Amino acid sequence: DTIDLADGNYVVSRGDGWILSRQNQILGGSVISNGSTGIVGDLRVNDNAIPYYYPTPSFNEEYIKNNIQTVFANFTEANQIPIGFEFSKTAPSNKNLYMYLQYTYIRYEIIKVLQHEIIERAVLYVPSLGYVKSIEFNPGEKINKDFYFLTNDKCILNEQFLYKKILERVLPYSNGLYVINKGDGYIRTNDKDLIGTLLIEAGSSGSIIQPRLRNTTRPLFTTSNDAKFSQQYTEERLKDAFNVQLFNTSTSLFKFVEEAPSNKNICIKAYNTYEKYELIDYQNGSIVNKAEYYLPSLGYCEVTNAPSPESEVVKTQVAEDGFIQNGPEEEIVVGVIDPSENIQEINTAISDNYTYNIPNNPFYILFTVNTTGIYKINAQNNLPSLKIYEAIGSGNRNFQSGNLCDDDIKAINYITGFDSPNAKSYLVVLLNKDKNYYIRVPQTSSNIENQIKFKREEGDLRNLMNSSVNIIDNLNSTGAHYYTRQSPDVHDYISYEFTIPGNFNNKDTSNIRLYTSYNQGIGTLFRVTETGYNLINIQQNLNLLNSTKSIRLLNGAIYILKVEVTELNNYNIKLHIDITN
Amino acid sequence: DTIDLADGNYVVSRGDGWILSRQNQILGGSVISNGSTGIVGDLRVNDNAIPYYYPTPSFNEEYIKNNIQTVFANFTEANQIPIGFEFSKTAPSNKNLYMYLQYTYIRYEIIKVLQHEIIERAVLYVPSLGYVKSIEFNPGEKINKDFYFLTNDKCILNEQFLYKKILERVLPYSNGLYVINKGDGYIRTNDKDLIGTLLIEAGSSGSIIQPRLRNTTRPLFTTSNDAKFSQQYTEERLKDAFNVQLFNTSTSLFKFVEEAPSNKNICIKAYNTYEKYELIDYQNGSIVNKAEYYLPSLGYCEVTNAPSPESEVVKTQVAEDGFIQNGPEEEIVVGVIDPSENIQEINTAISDNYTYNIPNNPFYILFTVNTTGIYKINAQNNLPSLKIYEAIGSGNRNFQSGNLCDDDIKAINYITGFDSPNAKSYLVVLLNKDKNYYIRVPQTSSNIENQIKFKREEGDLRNLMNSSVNIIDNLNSTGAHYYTRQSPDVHDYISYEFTIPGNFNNKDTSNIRLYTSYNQGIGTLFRVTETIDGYNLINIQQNLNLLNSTKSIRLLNGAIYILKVEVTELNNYNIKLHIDITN
Amino acid sequence: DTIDLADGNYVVSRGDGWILSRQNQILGGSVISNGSTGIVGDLRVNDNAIPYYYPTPSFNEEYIKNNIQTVFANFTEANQIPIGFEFSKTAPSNKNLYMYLQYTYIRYEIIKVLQHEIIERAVLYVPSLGYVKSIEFNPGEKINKDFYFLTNDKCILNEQFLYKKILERVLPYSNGLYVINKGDGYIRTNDKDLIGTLLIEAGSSGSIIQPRLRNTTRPLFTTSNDAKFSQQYTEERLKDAFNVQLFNTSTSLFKFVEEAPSNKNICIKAYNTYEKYELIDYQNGSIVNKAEYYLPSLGYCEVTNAPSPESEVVKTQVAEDGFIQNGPEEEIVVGVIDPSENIQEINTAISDNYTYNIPGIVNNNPFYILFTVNTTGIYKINAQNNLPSLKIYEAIGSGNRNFQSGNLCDDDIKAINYITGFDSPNAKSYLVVLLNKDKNYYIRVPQTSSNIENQIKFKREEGDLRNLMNSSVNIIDNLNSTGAHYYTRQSPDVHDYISYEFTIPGNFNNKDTSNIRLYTSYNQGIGTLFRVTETIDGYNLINIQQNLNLLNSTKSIRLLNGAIYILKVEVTELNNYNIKLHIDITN
Ligand SMILES: CC(=O)N[C@H]1[C@H]([C@H](O)[C@H](O)CO)O[C@@](O)(C(=O)O)C[C@@H]1O
Repeated sequence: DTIDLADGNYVVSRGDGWILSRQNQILGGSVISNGSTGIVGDLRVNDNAIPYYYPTPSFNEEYIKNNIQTVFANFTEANQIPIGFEFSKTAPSNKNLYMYLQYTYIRYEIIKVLQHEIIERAVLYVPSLGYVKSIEFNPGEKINKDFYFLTNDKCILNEQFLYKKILERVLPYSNGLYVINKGDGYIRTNDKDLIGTLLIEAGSSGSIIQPRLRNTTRPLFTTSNDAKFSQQYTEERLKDAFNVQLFNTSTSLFKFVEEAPSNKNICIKAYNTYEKYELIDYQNGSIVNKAEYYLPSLGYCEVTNAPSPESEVVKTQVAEDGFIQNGPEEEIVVGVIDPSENIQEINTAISDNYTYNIPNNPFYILFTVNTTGIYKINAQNNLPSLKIYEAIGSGNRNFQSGNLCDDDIKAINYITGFDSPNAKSYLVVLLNKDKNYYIRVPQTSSNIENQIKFKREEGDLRNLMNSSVNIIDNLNSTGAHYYTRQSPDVHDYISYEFTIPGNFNNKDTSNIRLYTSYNQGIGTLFRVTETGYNLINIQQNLNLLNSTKSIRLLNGAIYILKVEVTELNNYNIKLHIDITN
Repeated sequence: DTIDLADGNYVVSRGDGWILSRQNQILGGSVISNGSTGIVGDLRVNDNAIPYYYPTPSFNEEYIKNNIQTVFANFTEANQIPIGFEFSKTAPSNKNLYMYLQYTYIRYEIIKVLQHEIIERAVLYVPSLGYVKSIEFNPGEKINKDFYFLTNDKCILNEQFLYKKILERVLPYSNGLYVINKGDGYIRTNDKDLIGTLLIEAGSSGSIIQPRLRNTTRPLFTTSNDAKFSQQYTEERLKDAFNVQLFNTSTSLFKFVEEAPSNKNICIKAYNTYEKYELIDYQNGSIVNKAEYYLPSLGYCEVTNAPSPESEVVKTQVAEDGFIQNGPEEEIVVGVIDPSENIQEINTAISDNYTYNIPNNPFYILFTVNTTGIYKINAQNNLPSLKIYEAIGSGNRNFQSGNLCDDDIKAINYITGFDSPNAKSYLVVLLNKDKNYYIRVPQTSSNIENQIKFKREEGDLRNLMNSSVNIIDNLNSTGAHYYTRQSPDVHDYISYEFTIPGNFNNKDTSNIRLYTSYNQGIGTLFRVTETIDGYNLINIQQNLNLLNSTKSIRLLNGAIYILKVEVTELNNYNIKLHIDITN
Repeated sequence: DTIDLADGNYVVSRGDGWILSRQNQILGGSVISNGSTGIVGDLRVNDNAIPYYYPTPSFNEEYIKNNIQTVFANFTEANQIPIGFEFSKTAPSNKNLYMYLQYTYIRYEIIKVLQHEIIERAVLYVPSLGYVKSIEFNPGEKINKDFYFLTNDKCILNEQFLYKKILERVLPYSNGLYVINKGDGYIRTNDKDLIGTLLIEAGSSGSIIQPRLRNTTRPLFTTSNDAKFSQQYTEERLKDAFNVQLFNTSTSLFKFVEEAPSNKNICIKAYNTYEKYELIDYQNGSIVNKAEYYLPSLGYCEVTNAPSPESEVVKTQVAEDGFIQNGPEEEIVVGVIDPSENIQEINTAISDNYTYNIPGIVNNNPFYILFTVNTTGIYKINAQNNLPSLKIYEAIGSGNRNFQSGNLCDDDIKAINYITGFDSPNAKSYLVVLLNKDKNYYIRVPQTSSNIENQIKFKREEGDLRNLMNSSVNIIDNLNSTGAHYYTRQSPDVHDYISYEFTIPGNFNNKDTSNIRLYTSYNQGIGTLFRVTETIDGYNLINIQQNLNLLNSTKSIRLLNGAIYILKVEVTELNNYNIKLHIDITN
């Protein structure tokens, strides 16, 4: 026939809901009477789900299968999983109803177009779901032959003609591993995840069913790097983040049931779905490795008013390969222990003071504290810089007074600390007694003993709460200095402890310009009196971006500036300490 | 007791719905509360489908079993296939309900009658489905013992007493095969296909379930001739006709659900059903072989207001073996390719002209045409007579411009042609471009070369469409002539081409009386005037009504005429045209 | 925290309905739209029925498991049997709904308390059922993280705190065996038979399902003596009584469906249940042997308003082990043939007379005689000289099936309704009983230390003896003089009869009398007194006193010396297992 398409070969979906010549009653039917309900159903499986190919000299079976499976639903992978369906009809209160069952199919075609004419067409019918036809009858009644017997193939829904030409944001995340739940109800384009379509006539019911007769599910997986982020590695990380236990099996049942009102015909399309997880290796403000894992989920059901079988068919082009999300928007970001980095434990709940010895690759220390309190945590001479995380949902399970219970959690929430191994720093942090925490100690280039010290702070240092504290040690006589670190998020703090150059006579003073380069924030500056440490507040509410303001500070005296980020413009925060006469 | 039955031994069904003394609560029950619905059910199979025999000296267990199974439902056969049932009850807001399950049974009996007295009685209870009784209750409430505990066997339905004394049409079809769908919802007499009955209490619901826990179905099959129509051959024929694929298995579930109103108890009975196919080998007006295939189908359920468990029991004799149809009237006739006959193909679509060389036995030629048109199809000198069929549902699938696509259809509607050795004919038929067709060439007795000629007709010959034209030769100058052929069906056509005797001079005539003997029909008469691209037809008389017609008409000597007959009344398998000449 | 408990180790149930940190969405969810219904559920078995242990030095996995399973539901045994659950939600017109599935757990704890402080806690999450949360959303719209993601474990129901400290009526029945159905819907205390709990969101539906993927059930049995009443013996008694066949399997399906109103969330608790059977050996007024047999049944569904999860947790001691009946009140008492006693049969239906000869040895064992009669009527039945005393029972449900004119049909029924007769080694009596032609009866002859030849006589009675229908008649034969006399027998039940045939002392001359005081001691009854006259036409009971109120009656009557009277007693107040009749004779 005639067609407005450039010359070439096209794969075509003509839609679901096709029934086949002559094959109407081959499954039998039911006779119900007098207000009773009949429910007839079936299960599309291996042996009753036979595709029927109608090839042509240019388009053989193989060519057809390949071109259809490339663009449309892969019916070979789909056909080992039993999918059920059922229809319900109620008989009138003084009449008999005859209902019979027929398999439906999707019609695919391969067409050759020369000069706006289709000069060859191959057809493939792919098993889909089913259709019930019923009629009310009395003894005697002559019923039209066509109720029982179809002379020519046809669609019980509206036909389609969907074709394809055949050819030939600052993320201030700490460095580490993240698993992100990006939400549910993902399907692929072009009906690749279509289970099937039922036509549910007025005052009847219809169901599409996943009964888990087999448990097999089919996850979808891609990776920027199969050496680091293999499928198995990605599954282990999903396990660490969300305790996903089953990847390619499920016992979880789903089905969709639709009762069509009086005087309305309904179309129910049912789809397989996935829940989309991202596994990212995040370093220095960028994605270094990324894997996508589409976990098999529990379906999507589209209900439309059933259009005419007869309305005109609009030739439409297929979408690009890809995914459509039909579930709600969602982004859950969960850090995970890097399994290449070993976990050491402190079994004693920390009291007031504790010292952990370190005989080397990065590793974690798991620990808890006896009483909620602010803690200073540092290595010896403040090297290396540490990070600390919360084990997520820890501390709600097993407990023992004065000791650690490892409740086995590798989902971690970053609190504070830099990925600057060789920067001097100490952490100051509020630690809740009913949680477990991880210290991360980075890669050291050393032979020496090192120690992590934990000290409950009950003094002024408390006012540096939830802060890493950088120790500046290279303040020259005058001139400009900058210190670049990973920026904390908005409302999160970073702190700098520095000695003004020169000898202390309590009289000699230098001018100090404290400003940031990219990010806005609030500074609180404090004189250190060295009791622990006493902090005298000497400048509040400083506003740091590009600030020109100047303050005079005592030579050889020690100060700490606390910075609350307020504007996150850049992954990095760069503090300047410029000193003059 | 007294009974009005002649002396002898009888098997009796006293019906379904029997419940057994003391065994009320041995399956347990459910307690539901405060708006919740409880659903209790079971599955009748193997171990819980063990009958209870109660023999007497004259009637042992083998004798009870055999006599019961010969006349009523075979309970051994049916035990294999799990049948399910369930009952649903909703507790009212803020009350508690108790619902308990009991199996029901069919009670069979063997009785010996003498001088109108039952002197001996054996009993068999065959497990059927089950029954749930419910009661609302308050804490500490006294319940009647009879609610919980039955002291004597009884029927919860009306009893039956169905007994048996123990001893000691013109088919105008072309020769070939036909499968016929005679409809759905068939059952055997005497409750042989009864699945079961539920009593459903007011304000509750009940279901009978075929869950396909095993897939086995049981077709019923008869044949006149297992040599030719075996079961397997009959099944392949069904496959050819309707693409039937599964004969003794099914994944198709069926279930019946009934909700009793507030004000009455309901009875639901459910039956296994069959769809009935007839396969016939039809030759020269008679059925020569015939098999019946009863394909397992998806059930029948009958819903009655529950009769009173104390209404009058009327003694009734068992019906003859047979089938009742509870589905709607249906007759679908599908011709099928005879598998013993080979298929050849013309691979190029026919346009204006084609000559097919015949490579003997009957065979088919599968072919298509390029553009819907009228075709004249004949063999050399019109011998032998050919037939032509439509492949049903062909042409809607694969297509290639100018060529045949075989969509492998063996289901055929006859269009026209004769089974008639020695009778010269040619076909004139409307062929649609989006169908394939089968020519059938019959058994030929000669070893000379023959060709099938195909010709697109653009002119008058189009007036003969959907008919075969019998060539009649050598009418004599005076008196009676007649020709018997297979009758077309009502509204189909047969044609005759005949030459008036005598020399053509465009003037001399003879008086021609045209009539049929048995069947009624309408005759259109054409005079043939011949050109070198084929015949011109002059319609000289329409609506001649042919049965024993006395009308005559003067026709030109030496001239060729064609009579096209539309059959209007099919009284005889054959039609007989008379040509009686006077003047 | 601080805790008002005494020192020691405790097992604690913190309730069903716990959901776990982070795992909320790992089974997937469903998106439904427009009018459609989504039904999401699962099946709790082996791989997804694995517990999560969080142990401590003092409380290891095995200690936790064992101490929990002792007091609370045994999840290891219940782990084999698939229990199904499903939730159903209907998306409104022109809207989309997302609904996701999460497993629920019972949270159990072992705690060490010292000085009103919990100093150690181990935790066990046992897989229970599941929970489906749903939300309305628009395509492209965000939902808050807390809908999707739980940071800390919590209970979606109200929590509980149920702890246990860990430590390292006259029965007027004839002598014989009885199986008693005490009713249905029994569960054990402390949620030992809890199948699971569903929180059902407003406007949705939830269902708990026993689909019998496995057929196994688990009866509960306890006996006072395993030598007499073993489990096998008790089951065989249940078979005799109610024809119970399957004790530890079932193909019987049950499921509960609960639809929550538009307005409130609902909580459904499903339980396995049992039917309580008592097997007793009853002798001279006392239960001498007893078994209890809890036969697995078809469950119990309790529907309650979903209590707030933020509800005040009140620390409560567990109940003692035992049972709670949720089904309706029921007591069905079925006598059973004692299998230690032999059954003889009279194969011919009895007509108007029959004699059945009984042999004697030094020590005759008790035995039964199964028989039937040809004509409905009243029968007199006794041994020779009315010794020993006999009992008669009806075979329950007999006579409804196989039949052969004139013969007994043994329809094999060991379930028996006591009609009348005494267990009294020393009492002479005969029986007077309405027998139905369409029924089998059993006579029980007791153990007799006699070795004499005896016979059981059966006689159809059409005269006055019918006034005594359904009683035993005690032959008193020691009224040898003036003086106090009493006679202790098993009391009939209320509205049943006991009779007494007695001869006044002295020579008969139709004139002489002595004074007779008739009364009972413990039970009230109504007496009818007849003179027995034996004339040419035959025998007659002459009614001489009616509606005599016997309990401590001070009425006295003059009765003829050497004449025979019969006192029929209808028991009206069953105060005592025995009825004590006095016959005090003065001049
Ligand atoms: C001897 C007498 O007058 N009465 C006695 C009776 C009878 O001898 C028997 O019961 C007859 O069967 O026996 C008793 O045990 C009793 O029944 O309480 C004690 C009572 O003193």
